[PDB]
Parts: sequence; C-alpha cells; structure tokens
Amino acid sequence: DVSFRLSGADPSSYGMFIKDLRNALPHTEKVYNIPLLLPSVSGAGRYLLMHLFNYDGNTITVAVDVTNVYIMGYLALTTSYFFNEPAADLASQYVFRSARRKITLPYSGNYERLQIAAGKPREKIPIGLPALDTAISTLLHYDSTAAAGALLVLIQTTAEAARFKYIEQQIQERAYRDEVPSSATISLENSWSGLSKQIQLAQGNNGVFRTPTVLVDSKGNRVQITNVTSNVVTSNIQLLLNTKNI
Ligand SMILES: O=c1ccn([C@@H]2O[C@H](COP(=O)(O)OP(=O)(O)O)[C@@H](O)[C@H]2O)c(=O)[nH]1
Ligand SMILES: *[C@@H]1O[C@H](CO)[C@@H](O)[C@H](O)[C@H]1NC(C)=O
Repeated sequence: DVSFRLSGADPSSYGMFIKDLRNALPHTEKVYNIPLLLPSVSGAGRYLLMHLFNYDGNTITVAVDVTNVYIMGYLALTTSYFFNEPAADLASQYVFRSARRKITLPYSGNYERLQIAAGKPREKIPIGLPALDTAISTLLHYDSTAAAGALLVLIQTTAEAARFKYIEQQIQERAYRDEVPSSATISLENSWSGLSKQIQLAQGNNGVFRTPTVLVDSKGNRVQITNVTSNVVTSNIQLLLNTKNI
C-alpha cells in the first residue's frame, strides 16, 4: 500500500507519494526507459490500496488497478463505493470485503461520465493539494453529485500525476492554492492511451510513431508528437499502458 497525508503536506511530501505510487505498480519491462505496465494481473494482486488522509486525519482507502492506474472504488469508514462498470464490479470481489455495506456509484469512472454527473468539465474544476483535501472530505460522506467532482480531483492528483511528471509538477505548484488544470494537463490526460501505444509501436519502427499524437503545450500551442526524441517521451511520461489493453 501507499499513503499520503494532507496534514503538513508540501511539494516534497507530495512528490514522495507520487514516487511511492509509481513504484507500487509492477512491471517486467521498460520501453524507451519508461516502465511498461503489465498486460494483466490475476486476483487481489491486481489492486493497489492508497491510504489518503485529509488535513484532520480522516482517511479513505482508494483501490487502483495496477495494470492501468484506474481507480476502481474506495472505502470510507465502513462503506465501500465502486464505479458502475464491470472492472470495478470485479474489483469489489477482492477489495474492501469487510465493509458493512457496498454502494455502487451511479456512474462509471471515465471522464465523460464523471463530468456529466458533476455538472461541469474538468477544465472548470480547480485542482491542487487543497482540492485533494476537499475531495477526501467529500468522499467520506455519500453524495453522488459532489463525489463526481471529488473523484475528478482525486484521479488527476493521483493517477494522472503518477503517469506524467508535468502533471505532478502542476499539482506541486498548487500545493497551497488550487487552480484549474492547464490545457496541456488536459491534453496529456486525454492522450495517455495514444502515447502509450505509439511509444510501444515505435519499438520496431526506429523510434518513429506509426501515427502522430497531437498535444497542447505549456503556452497553449497545439504540437504534433512524431517520435521518441520528444520531451514528452524522454522526460514527462512515467508509465505506459500496455498495448494489450488498448
Ligand atoms: O475517460 C477516462 C477518464 C478517466 N479515466 C481514468 O479513470 C481512472 C478511474 O476510473 P475507472 O478505471 O473506474 O474507469 P474506466 O476508465 O475503466 O471506465 C483514472 O485513473 C483515470 O485515468 C479513464 O480511464 N478514462
Ligand atoms: C522527431 O521529433 C523531434 C522532436 O519534436 C523533431 O524535432 C524531429 O523533426 C522528428 N524527427 C523525425 C525523424 O521524425
């Protein structure tokens, strides 16, 4: 398991958490020096538990699928909550079994459905360590509309930061003040599957992408990524979704 405490949190301790999170995801291979997530893992070993504590020391435990860094559900006090999708339903067979009751959330975990449930796109939802503190607090007490927004915050400040150093740094910049994600952040989140695939396809193609990936950079400019020499590949992305899962 990995842990993060918002009480006394700073960019350093958050950085240590994102490092622990990355290091808890198993891999047997690196592709262009980036860890390649496994095609599959059977049984309970598929799920990592993240223990998150809000500023007051209250805690939720979040279950993460280690093959794709997708959040499946979470435990708050004696109640478990899972996304309304088959992967989460499967996860509920292995994690938080000791919960007194299990609630299935009225949405799946993808961004489109969460944004619908939350009533806003995540372009308009501030993120940062204070927002994560809030998200944790919100998830302690069931409110499915509030939870959708909290989960958008949670996903981005955890999984997405694990996947991209740029996003980790974005959150570190928001250690004491929330701010909506940069469009570069949104772009990277939306492109993780695509990038993961093209980096793998580049292996037998002299480092060249079979299909270019379009991203928005830090200045808001739309750029094409065509090969593994790009800074997105050499410096930014930290985890690859296995093509077997794409
Ligand atoms: O369109 C999206 C938006 C978000 N996520 C991921 O959602 C995860 C948690 O959701 P879940 O795995 O339950 O949903 P699924 O993506 O399997 O539909 C996060 O780590 C995000 O990467 C996603 O897979 N697809
Ligand atoms: C590869 O990408 C780099 C970095 O963006 C770019 O400068 C170069 O033109 C590309 N080279 C090839 C062979 O595609």
